[PDB]
Amino acid sequence: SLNIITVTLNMEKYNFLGISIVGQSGDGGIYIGSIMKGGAVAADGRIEPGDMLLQVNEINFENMSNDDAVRVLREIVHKPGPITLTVAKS
Ligand SMILES: CS(=O)(=O)Nc1ccc(F)cc1C(=O)O
Repeated sequence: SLNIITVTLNMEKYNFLGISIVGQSGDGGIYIGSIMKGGAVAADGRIEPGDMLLQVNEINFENMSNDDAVRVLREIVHKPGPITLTVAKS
């Protein structure tokens, strides 16, 4: 059942992850609701809608509000450098 992958995106060629996130959390969780064309995530191809977002760049997402998750993602994406996401596959 459990299928967890860690992927690193070098954000050299992209300005945004190109994801929407829904829900919050050992009940519930933060999920990829949608993936947008021209984003780093779509280009990489490994992360899909329905994947649960666990960790971004050693910041844990498992017990975090959706509001705070959006803030953190905006903060991370706006600064230069590779982004490492750990997700649980659907
Ligand atoms: C568009 S952003 O720079 O604010 N980054 C994001 C923030 C929240 C989110 F769910 C996704 C992104 C993104 O880079 O796609």
